Amino acid sequence: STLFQALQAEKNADDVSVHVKTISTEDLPKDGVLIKVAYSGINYKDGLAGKAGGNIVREYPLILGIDAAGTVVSSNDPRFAEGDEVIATSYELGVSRDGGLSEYASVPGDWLVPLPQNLSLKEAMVYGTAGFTAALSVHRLEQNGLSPEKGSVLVTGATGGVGGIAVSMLNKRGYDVVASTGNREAADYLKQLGASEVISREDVYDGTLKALSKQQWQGAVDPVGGKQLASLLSKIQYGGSVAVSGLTGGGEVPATVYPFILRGVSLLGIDSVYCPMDVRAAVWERMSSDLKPDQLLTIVDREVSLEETPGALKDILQNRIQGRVIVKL
Amino acid sequence: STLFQALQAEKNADDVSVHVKTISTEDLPKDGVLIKVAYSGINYKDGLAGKAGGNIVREYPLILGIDAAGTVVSSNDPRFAEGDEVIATSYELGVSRDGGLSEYASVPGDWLVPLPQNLSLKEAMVYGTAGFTAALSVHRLEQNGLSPEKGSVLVTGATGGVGGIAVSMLNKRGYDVVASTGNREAADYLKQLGASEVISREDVYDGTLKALSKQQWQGAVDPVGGKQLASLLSKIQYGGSVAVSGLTGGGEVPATVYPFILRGVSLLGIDSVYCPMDVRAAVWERMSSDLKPDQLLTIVDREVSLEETPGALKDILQNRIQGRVIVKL
Amino acid sequence: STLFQALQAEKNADDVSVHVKTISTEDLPKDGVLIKVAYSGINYKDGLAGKAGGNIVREYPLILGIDAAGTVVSSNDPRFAEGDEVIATSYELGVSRDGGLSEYASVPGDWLVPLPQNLSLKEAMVYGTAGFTAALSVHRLEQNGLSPEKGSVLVTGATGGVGGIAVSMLNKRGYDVVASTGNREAADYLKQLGASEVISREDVYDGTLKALSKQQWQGAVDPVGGKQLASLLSKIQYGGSVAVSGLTGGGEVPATVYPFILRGVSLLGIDSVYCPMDVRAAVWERMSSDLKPDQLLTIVDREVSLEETPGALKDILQNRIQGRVIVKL
Amino acid sequence: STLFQALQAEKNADDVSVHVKTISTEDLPKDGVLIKVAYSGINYKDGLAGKAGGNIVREYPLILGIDAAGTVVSSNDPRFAEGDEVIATSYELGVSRDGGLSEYASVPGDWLVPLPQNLSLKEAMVYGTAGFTAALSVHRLEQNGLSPEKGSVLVTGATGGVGGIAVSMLNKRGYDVVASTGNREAADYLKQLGASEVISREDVYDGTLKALSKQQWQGAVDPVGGKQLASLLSKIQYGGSVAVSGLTGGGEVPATVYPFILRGVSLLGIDSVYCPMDVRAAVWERMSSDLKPDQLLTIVDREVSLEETPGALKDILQNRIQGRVIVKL
Amino acid sequence: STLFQALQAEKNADDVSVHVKTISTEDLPKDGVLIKVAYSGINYKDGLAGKAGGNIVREYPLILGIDAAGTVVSSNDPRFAEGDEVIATSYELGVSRDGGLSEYASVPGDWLVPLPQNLSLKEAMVYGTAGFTAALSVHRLEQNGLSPEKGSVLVTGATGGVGGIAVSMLNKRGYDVVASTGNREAADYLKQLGASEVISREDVYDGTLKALSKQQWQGAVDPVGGKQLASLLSKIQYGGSVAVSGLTGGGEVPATVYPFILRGVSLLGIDSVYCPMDVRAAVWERMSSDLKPDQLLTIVDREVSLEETPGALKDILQNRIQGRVIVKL
Amino acid sequence: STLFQALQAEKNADDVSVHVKTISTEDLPKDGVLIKVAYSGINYKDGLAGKAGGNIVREYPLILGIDAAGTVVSSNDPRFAEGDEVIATSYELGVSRDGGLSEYASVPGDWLVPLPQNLSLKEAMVYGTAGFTAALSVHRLEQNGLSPEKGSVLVTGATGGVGGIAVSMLNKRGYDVVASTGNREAADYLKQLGASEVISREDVYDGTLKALSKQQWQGAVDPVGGKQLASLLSKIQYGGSVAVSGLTGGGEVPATVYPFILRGVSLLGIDSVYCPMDVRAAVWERMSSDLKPDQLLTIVDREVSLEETPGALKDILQNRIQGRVIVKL
Repeated sequence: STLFQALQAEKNADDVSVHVKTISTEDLPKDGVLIKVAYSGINYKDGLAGKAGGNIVREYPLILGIDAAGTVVSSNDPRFAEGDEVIATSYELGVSRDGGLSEYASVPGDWLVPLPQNLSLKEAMVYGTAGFTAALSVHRLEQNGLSPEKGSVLVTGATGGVGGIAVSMLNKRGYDVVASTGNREAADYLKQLGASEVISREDVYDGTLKALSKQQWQGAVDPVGGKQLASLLSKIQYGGSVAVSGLTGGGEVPATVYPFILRGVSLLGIDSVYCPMDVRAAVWERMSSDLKPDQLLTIVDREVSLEETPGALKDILQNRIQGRVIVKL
Repeated sequence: STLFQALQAEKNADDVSVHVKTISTEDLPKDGVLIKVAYSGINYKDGLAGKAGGNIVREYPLILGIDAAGTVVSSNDPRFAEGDEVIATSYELGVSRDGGLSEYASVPGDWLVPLPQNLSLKEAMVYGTAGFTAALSVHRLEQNGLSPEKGSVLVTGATGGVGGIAVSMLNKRGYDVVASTGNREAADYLKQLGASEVISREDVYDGTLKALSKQQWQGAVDPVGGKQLASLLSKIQYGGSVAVSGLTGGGEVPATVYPFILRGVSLLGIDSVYCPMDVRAAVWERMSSDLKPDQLLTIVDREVSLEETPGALKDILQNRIQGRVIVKL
Repeated sequence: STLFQALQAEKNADDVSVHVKTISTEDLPKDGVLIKVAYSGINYKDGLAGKAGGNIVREYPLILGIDAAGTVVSSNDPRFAEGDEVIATSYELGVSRDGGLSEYASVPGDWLVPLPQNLSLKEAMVYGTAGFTAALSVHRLEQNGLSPEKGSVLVTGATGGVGGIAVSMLNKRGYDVVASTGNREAADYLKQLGASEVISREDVYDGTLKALSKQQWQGAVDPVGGKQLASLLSKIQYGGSVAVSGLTGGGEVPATVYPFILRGVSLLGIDSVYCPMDVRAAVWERMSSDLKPDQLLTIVDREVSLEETPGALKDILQNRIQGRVIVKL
Repeated sequence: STLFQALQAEKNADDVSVHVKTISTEDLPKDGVLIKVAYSGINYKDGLAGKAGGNIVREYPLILGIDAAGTVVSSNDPRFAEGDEVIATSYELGVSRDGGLSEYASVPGDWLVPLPQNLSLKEAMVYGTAGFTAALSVHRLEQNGLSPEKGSVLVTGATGGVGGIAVSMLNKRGYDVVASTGNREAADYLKQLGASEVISREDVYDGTLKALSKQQWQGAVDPVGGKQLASLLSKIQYGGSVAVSGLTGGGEVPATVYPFILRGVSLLGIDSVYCPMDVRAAVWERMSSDLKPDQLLTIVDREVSLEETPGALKDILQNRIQGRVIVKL
Repeated sequence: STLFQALQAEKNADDVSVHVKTISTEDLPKDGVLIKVAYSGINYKDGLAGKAGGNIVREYPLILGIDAAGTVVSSNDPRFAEGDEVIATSYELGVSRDGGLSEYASVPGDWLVPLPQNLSLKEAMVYGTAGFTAALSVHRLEQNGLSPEKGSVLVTGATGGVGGIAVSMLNKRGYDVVASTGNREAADYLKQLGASEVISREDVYDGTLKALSKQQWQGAVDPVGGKQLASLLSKIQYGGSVAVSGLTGGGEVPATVYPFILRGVSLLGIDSVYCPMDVRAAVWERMSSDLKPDQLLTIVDREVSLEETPGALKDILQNRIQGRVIVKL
Repeated sequence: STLFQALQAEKNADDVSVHVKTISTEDLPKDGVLIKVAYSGINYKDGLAGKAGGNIVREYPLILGIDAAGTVVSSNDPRFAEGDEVIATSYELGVSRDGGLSEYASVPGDWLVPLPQNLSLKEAMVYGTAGFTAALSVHRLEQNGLSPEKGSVLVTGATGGVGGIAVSMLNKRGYDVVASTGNREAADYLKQLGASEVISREDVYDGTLKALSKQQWQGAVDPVGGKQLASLLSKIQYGGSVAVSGLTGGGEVPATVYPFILRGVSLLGIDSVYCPMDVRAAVWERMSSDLKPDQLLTIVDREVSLEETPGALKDILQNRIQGRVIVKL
């Protein structure tokens, strides 16, 4: 039916390759809605998909992806019509099914999110999965008591994907943001995203940890897990909460029971991969209103092309990239 | 200005009093609202307030408490009138200031909750902090997605104060409850409190640990923290949550980030001590309707009586109480 | 088109007499929707409309009424349809426009309420205005914070039209109701309406009058008004409310500012004559559910024919009816 | 420790003094949160707590106050955290327990409200009791129908603490505000604050009482009380409301039942002292959005230090203040 | 009392004439509230009223209208006070009872809506009945799904009154509007109103009709309904709706059933004549905020005077009007 | 893996066959969630999918289906765990994708709905699609004004799955239901399902056609609309609503615009195939509460088994099936 470029990862023995192959429309999962991808996605999980030892993908070959945002061309699904702008993120995409890093994508109607009126196709990808994860985290924390005045809100691993955006959204909602990173010299760019304060990894965790510490924060959007979350928990304000998104040193969390039962703190698991659609559609409205930051264009490091995509996959992973990479198809 | 039987704790030497003395109204702290207690409990926290330095009471002649319900006799407080029935619970009662359990108590107006309409004073102290802790637990899990079709809800430490009632409230709300205990024998009592099933402590955790296990429960009310809690977070279904309220079974929780960030589960700290007035009111309101189980009295391991107090302040501390013990006066 | 009987009020020099004549539907008002009236409406305001010096009817041949319920026979306005069961009450009915002591009445569609599903036509007029007044007072009191548990509710002139139903509506709701009247045999009649205790007119005013008194109530449904309002206002609990409605008891009310400003009580005027259609229908709804008292028919003193109506229009007024007289057309 | 400068009132047998005395932390009651006061406040109630036989201060050396905004500085209340910004108002402050006309105070935790995000500490006190009372008035009126289109709203006592502010709140929401005052001269000022029309005292009450006058406001905010409020009551549109809060120009209100029963009007009591935490905190949120007037600094008569306060508590009384008097620490 | 001007329609033996007559307030229906009309309104249903065989006005005397907005001059009706601004529209006005084209109208207090705060009288009548019909139409779409992301919205008959206001309002909500009218270059005016796109009659419907077409829209506001409308229903996104309010394109609609049962589209009937006060007032609120377009006054063709009203009543009736003609008085 | 029985449509030659078969697990679509099916019906759509030129199934060797209520036997998708009861209906099941006339099915997760707490797998299926479709018809009517009280409500085709059910359900909500059929001598079946009046099709249409008819209903659930719906549309009360859904009756609906623009009635299309998971889950919630009629199983004509299944497939079509037919598995 029509030929185009895609970014296809594949295994020869023990080893993951990744190159822009040229592919026909008839080859795609037939059974989704046919999308022409406007924009992009380069995400940490895509990098892992692209590399042996990543533990994301299980049979190759597979077109890489996880995030895409384009226009419906061809529907068999009455819910969607030609011309509709949609976002196709999460679920199986980019993991066990053809993904977004490609002109054209077939994805199930039941994962399409109708593009919010006040985000363009490219703003939707400046956001992507990180970004959704961030917005998701402020939504969960908000339904557990968070409000801009119960005190100051902590973003760990700011600077990374999720953290960088959460900094900005919190800041558009009017919370006081404290961002922590290991990289000095990131202070300026975190402030421009909205942080009114910048602290170190070490200001959040040092020598191990106790059950309860002086109250410092109220809540945290937390993309980094491990011993450091354990710590932070004990510095969270009464009734406060924490939203976890990542591992980044520490699958283990040696936590106590104390911040929980004495200070009423909650820890909210956040997974964007299977979030159900209604909540998904609601978080996206938000990301285009309530939570749409004034920078935003500032969180983009580079807009690269489908061609230039193997190299940018090698660059997150080797974290040589501040902010976000969108791909323009 | 009469005289009455409070229960008082003294540090004589270093081994801690617990004796049914006799006190003056003028000795009550003259800044409260005087209430004539009809009833009380008998909560674990009350047991430790009574032991050999159990890390609750730090100043030293003290009337034990935390739970009381009775009638205003005298208020300097525009907001309560003589004759009002009230509940007085939490906050400093029975920890840094004189407590329930003592016909006569002088509680600030701020901590008082009017007795809701469908609950008698006996019902109120049959619930106690134990039943307000379990109620706030359900209240809390409900704000995080909890719902009875979602799948069964585990109540851990069932039998105890908090678990015993949690099983009831769960069952009243129509969920399928799954109760754990340390003893065989329980079972019929748990089945008739509302359990639709009884499993042992080892079926929750003996296995010791594992990042993710098979999904078994929509969520849990867990009054028994410890390793046991770290194990159950791994058996919670997707977007499920767990409400920790107590410490039985250990301070430490060795958790992994992985049910949080891959399964979207949440873990919610439940503290009944400083919960805000509105939510306290709201939770009593539910406790008298919504969560009011038809058993109710079933949770009573007979009523006791002031003089009779040392006795139970003793059992508690060695779970030889099955459910709860109120105090008439 | 038809003849029918109505109870009409005639004046000449200056007596005003009230006889059942025979009208035709052709000399009903032609603008309104035509309605076969089923039941009643004997009210104290009709007694007044009936009598020189009543100061109710402005101008004089006029069919007495104010309340009516029946079935739309012939509508020239889309909103109502031959068959529809509907209530007609207040506004101009029975005051400056032909009312419903008549079988047939021509009312504007703007003023009919559809008959609630769980309330028959007889029940609607068993309530009437005196009912709708009482339900409104409850509705206005609850918007100002009233709730079954903030302390007892007083109903003055219980036995009256309004205090009767009000006593039963509050009790249907759960509130502890305390009723006051002038007569000493009414105790049981009033228990039997739902009163929890019964008190003299003097138990509320005797004492004549202090700025602030011992708090006793929470709030009141008051159809009596007068100096006794001024006293009742000062026995209201913190933030309680009172609903006014009548003056059977005086018009001057020597209030002082102290209960309002130091204790946050409020005085709500109930007028049903001009109450907005949206609230009218909300209250009729409550009147057919959550305010519908089990007792209800036990407030009917006597059904009467149109024939016996002059009979009874002299009987309210002569204040010799206990409860409500309903008229079957 | 350290030491700091309070404005303490003392009784010299009958003299009742008030002097800037130096006390120590160690002095302040020992059960609250230690707060460093930043700002002010001079209310009329505070003049009184100064003046002998003013009838407000209980027994009699205490630090005057009633209002304070400032910083939690250490706490044994888990609810608050060194650092947090808070507002301390009402309840016993500055009446039976030390107030905030002083650097340092110890308020209990249950009375503290977290400073809203879009108010500074100084803006908190620019309002004070006066402004909380204004905004609680509006909030209760709006709870009883008031809406900006249902006609003009009167505010009596404009140029006082409460009236002044209320004008500009009422205007901030879009109401058409009619402001009344005792002295000419102030029209310009009242309009800057956002009054649409300025009338005198005699325009409200000159003519002196009648039971129903010609309809003229919809509703009022009323600082003033006595027979004026009686007059003005008979001038309120169908279904409108008046909220009273002061007793300037008399504690007695010679009302009639007739605006209430015939026009459906309500009169609501505003107590600021003990209004519950709930509404208190919802009302301060409104005072930072919704009710935050663009002027707001226009109301500030001057800013004053702790020493010139003694001057100020004598001025507040026998009227001299136009607007509000802010104390800085 | 007074003499004033009014565009009255007379019919003698056979014709329907229409001119400015002098009339006196002693002739205006004696039952409703008296209003000194400030404005308008030229509606199509107005043209039919003042036209031989137009078949609206049943009986001639009458003074034409359907819309007006003005200032209460005197009232017997407690709900209205000499001075209020109000809008008076629909019900029997300009159809079977004296309407709004005059100084002076007498309208039943049950039909006045008070002017919302953000609408001047002029603006209320720029909108008028046809204006109210657009808001009401969107309001009902929005009750059936319609939301801006979900696709673009069509507006037939753009160019008239209803369609042109519909186009603005939808745009101010941020819909993508597709305005469709047959007056060909008119094009840029539809663009001043907020249309994103502009198509013609043939592109809605041409020759023919098919049960389902290619999906194109999502929703339509439809003042033109007829064969053109069966055509449009086959063209609407899954779960869309159309809000019909007019013939124009004629009154038969041969529709299938497939868009309804297969595609879940809905068709909403819009009547602004008898819509309840309730919704009416909610919709005038929207009109005055939410749905209030920036280029309101760009819909005003011309502002005529009562004199030059006869010419304009000809003018609608034949596609001579681009927008609306307002009348000033 | 294991193997099992299922009813399967093949088209050997050109005739379309339908026999019970032995399939294997390994032969189910392998990305769905694996449900062991407990029950199925029986829908018209299921009659057609297994009759040539029936025109539902486009590609044959399908498992027929469309409804299924089952148990997660093990899943690849983290949002379901084994033992979860679930309902699987609509979307592609049994039109495009193997359906529930099988023991065993592999429904994708996105389409599953947890079985509600107060329904049994048997119940879910007593309901199935046509049932869901009645449920959703009520949901939508209720979204458009339908309340018990606004008059009585029709249900055409009162004998099949959808209409039979909508009758029991409407009446469960308190509506005065009118049932219409052309099967005289069924009167009792209906009244027993809850019809309060029964009438012949001829009563609804017959009379051939007219634009505005005497108003008889308020609304109609119409499962059988066509030229009769057009008639019906002319007899709905002001603001009334009709819910479509079906098609015997003809697909052609030659309507007018007049019930729509003069009486403000509405046509709402009902489609159960693609309704969002959202609304769909919440409709299932009603179906087990709000709309769960006492009758229910009174609508099971008979419980059949897989074998008997082909004959049932043949029996719907010629109306020999009065209620609904379930299928044990």
